[PDB]
Amino acid sequence: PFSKKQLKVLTWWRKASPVSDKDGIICDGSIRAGKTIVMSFSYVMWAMDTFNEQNFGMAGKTIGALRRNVITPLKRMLKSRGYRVKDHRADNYLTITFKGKTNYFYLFGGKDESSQDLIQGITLAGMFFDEVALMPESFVNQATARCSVDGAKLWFNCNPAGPYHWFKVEYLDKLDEKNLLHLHFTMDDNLSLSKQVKERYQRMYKGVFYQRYILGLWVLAEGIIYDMFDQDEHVVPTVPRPYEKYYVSCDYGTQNPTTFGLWGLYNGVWYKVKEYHYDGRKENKQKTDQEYYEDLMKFIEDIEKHKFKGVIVDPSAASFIALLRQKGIKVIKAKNDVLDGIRNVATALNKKMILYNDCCKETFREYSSYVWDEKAAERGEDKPVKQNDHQLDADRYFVNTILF
Ligand code: NA
Repeated sequence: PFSKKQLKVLTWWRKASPVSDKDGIICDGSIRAGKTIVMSFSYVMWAMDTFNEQNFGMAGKTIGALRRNVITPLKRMLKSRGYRVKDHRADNYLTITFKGKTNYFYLFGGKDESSQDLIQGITLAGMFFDEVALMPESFVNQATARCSVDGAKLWFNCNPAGPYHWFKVEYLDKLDEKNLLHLHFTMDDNLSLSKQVKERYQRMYKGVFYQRYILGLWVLAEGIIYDMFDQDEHVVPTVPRPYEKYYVSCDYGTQNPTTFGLWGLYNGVWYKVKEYHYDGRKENKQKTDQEYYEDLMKFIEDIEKHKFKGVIVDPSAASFIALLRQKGIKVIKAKNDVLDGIRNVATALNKKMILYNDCCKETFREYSSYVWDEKAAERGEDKPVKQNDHQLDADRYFVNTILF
């Protein structure tokens, strides 16, 4: 059963609704509020019921994201209601058909050259944006220009970012200038949800990420990024444990410091067993790929190599990655998303999926100083100051690639 606010998303556009004159809808707020899937479900229903033989856009951060977030559950949900769907996977569009009417649903990604090629010359009767805060503004300005058909409606879905983000400033602060409907979603508005489940999700977030992703507020990112890092909780003695599995995580720099960190699984908790930290500036000598490889072997001398599951490493360290693969070391290219990895590291800290041996001294010094970019947040870009973040980037590469 859908909530009252979920049903307002499904029914705002119908003739009987008192808000059907609006040029579109903005649904934002918390995670797991049942807004994305029903918003997309309503979008298609609206488009099938209102036009015939027209084009409709649906957009995500990338197309793969858009498919796993939106299209996959949207398809099964459409099929069970009697909508016949033909997913044209390679061409990235769909045809949907219902009561004799047929429309075409093109899939886009904000950061894709295929998408930015097709968005130049297409005529649309509506546009849908999932994760709209994560997309580039220029793409969204250009996408809305392609909605020239008579009676086109723009639909926007996202999670909160900062107060100076272009979507807050240009769209949410100018609702009635653009004749847009706005509905805000907390976890109260998803009925398939016990408090036990809701209060479990409350425990996962603290600070800015709690205020954004649980409360649904557009709060500014300021000061200490991991302000939930407690040494009462996350630090442990440096003693041996019978670990069942291992990884090494790597932040690479000849210019800057290089860092290895050894991770070990024990009772469903990952432990940063030890750290390596070489800085060429302060040591007054720089290391080659070969020398770091030699250190990496010394660094993993003692662990049983059937338990060692490989090395995680930055995408921009390919001469190191090439060398390691000639030595037959399994290398995982790190996922590399900065804001999503910072979120997951913080969640792994809150949940205590990770702990740290008290020998990880450089990592703790970096926790105390890693801060948000004050000047960038006031433009609307949430990002760290990239200074003393080498152990913390390696740790992020680990948590985001293996845990999440
Ligand atoms: Na670094």
